[PDB]
Amino acid sequence: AASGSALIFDEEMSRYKLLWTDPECEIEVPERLTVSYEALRTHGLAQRCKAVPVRQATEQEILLAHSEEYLEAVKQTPGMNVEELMAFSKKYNAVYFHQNIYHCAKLAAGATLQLVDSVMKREVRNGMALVRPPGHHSQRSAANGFCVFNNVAFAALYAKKNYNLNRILIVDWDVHHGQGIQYCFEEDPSVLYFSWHRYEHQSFWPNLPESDYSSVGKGKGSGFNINLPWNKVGMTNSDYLAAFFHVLLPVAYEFDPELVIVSAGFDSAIGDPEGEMCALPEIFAHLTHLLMPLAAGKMCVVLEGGYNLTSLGQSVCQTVHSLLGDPTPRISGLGTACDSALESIQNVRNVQSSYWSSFKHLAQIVWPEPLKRMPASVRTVVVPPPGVELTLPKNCQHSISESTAKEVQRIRDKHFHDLQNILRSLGNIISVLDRMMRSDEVCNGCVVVSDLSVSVQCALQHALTEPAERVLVVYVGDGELPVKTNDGKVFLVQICTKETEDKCVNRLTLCLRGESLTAGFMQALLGLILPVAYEFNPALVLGIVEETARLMRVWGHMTCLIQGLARGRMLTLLQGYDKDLLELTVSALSGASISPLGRAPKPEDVEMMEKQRQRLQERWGLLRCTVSESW
Ligand SMILES: O=C(NO)c1ccc(Cn2cc(CCO)c3ccccc32)cc1
Ligand SMILES: [K+]
Ligand SMILES: [K+]
Ligand SMILES: [Zn+2]
Repeated sequence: AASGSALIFDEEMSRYKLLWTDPECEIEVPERLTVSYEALRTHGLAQRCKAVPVRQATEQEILLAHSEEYLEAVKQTPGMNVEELMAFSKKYNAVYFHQNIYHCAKLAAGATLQLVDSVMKREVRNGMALVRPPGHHSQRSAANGFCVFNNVAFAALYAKKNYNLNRILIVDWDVHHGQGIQYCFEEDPSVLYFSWHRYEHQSFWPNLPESDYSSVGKGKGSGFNINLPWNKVGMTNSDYLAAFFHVLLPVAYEFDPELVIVSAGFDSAIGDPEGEMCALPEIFAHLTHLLMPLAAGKMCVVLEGGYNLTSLGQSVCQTVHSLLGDPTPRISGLGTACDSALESIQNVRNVQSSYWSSFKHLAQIVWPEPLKRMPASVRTVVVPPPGVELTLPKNCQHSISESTAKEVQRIRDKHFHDLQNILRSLGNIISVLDRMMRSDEVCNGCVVVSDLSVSVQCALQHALTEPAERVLVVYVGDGELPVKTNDGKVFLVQICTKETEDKCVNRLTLCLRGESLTAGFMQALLGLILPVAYEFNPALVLGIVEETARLMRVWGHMTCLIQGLARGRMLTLLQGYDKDLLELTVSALSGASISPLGRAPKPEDVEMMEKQRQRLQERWGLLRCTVSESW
């Protein structure tokens, strides 16, 4: 029922700055804040967001995560002169203090709680807080690495206290390790902390052994801390996506968080002087998009680092875009994660195995600019059986031109000599694909259909000439859809009930063994289907479901995540009217929140799945989550 996206920001937080020479802190400037809001303003995004005001955090809230004696000593800094401010800062590592910083720290904190409250009160669906100073390095009795108070720690503690939450997921995709967040929730199994970070075998700041993958939490919270150390600079989109598909997402969907909070720092992005990675801003559209099916979309993005005043704004804009539901940009050039990343991913997956199901089976600069993401006027066209009419969210619509109608005549004579109300299915399929591929008006659609074969063929062939350079086809059924995969412009994902050994590397054919069937599907969706689809980079996704064929629990999740491919251009062909299935498909297509899920897959199922990884990862390297054996 919740709508919109909150943007919490206030120019006051840029009214503190470093007052002495120190090359460690020079990079953390007020302009980081004004650049990112200005970038949100320029692209129409901030205007499209519910502005929620900033508040100060109360002392009672600050004591949730900080010690009175630390709070007392910081409380004294607004009265310090500059010589005194330098001395107080030297008691800490990589942090400076300013007469206004205690003020803005309470604002950065309070802005986060505001965001937590807005999201949790259903007043918005998600949101983002542009704040200074950052939080994730801050610890219970010290400032650290530009942080005074742990803004994201507050949010989770505060949502625990005030909304009685049991399961919070913090995703820290900053390039630095959020050690303050690890410390704070180390023994807490209700807060699941994932952080990737530049490590370089402990030689990169903050130089902590606890920053390594060996740290999994302590006491009753072991398994709820997940460190992914990058041991080389220059990580790429393919590395980041591998991290999500083979570590974070599999754990995150199993955890089923009741709320997701992001330490969104963008020093993890190409051009950042500190992070020195190579991921494009566009990756952050997908980072965000891949987590939105969690917690019914209740996601609180919070700003940490990011220091290239140009790499910064672009990644902010990509995050808010996806928060607002705008189409994700296609990521091209994806492939294998580099070997150092495969090493880290391999190790972290292995030490975590004793605690998670998806892994349990292994224990036996100058860049280009990010285009523009025009939101679609009518996001989702719907085409129910003739006569039947349904209730559609405001961004949906129903059904034919003469030009369209002759082409059906054309196709009839050439390919289907024996021809009713199917030449309506065919007629709409064309106009929806025409509306999708031609105009950026309709974005995706769904069409209920009678004959499978005539309709899928006409759909796929009309798409290949649209032009769609490549079509990803995902079919839930047991037949053999007339989809030739010789040319390599078509990849096919078949989810059937009968084992059917695939021969070649442009089909992926899974046969699951019934209670198991949901948790089996999700591991395969995150482990196999999403990595291949993302490497393939289709221009259009073709969804198909057979009348005959427990895939009412997962279709929403798959319909949501598969829209990260193909600018969100999916066309779903449902055989047979099913009020709940159509309503669910249209809901996911149109952008609604996906309701959460909740039994670990059968061992025969994990076994079949990595048969398919083995058979396919030489071609589709984003499938890999171990270092390659070298002959
Ligand atoms: O963004 C952050 N955390 O989220 C963050 C960023 C940097 C620092 C401390 N530091 C400062 C520099 C100056 C070079 O330009 C430097 C260089 C190498 C390693 C460490 C370095 C703390 C936190
Ligand atoms: K991080
Ligand atoms: K924890
Ligand atoms: Zn950082």
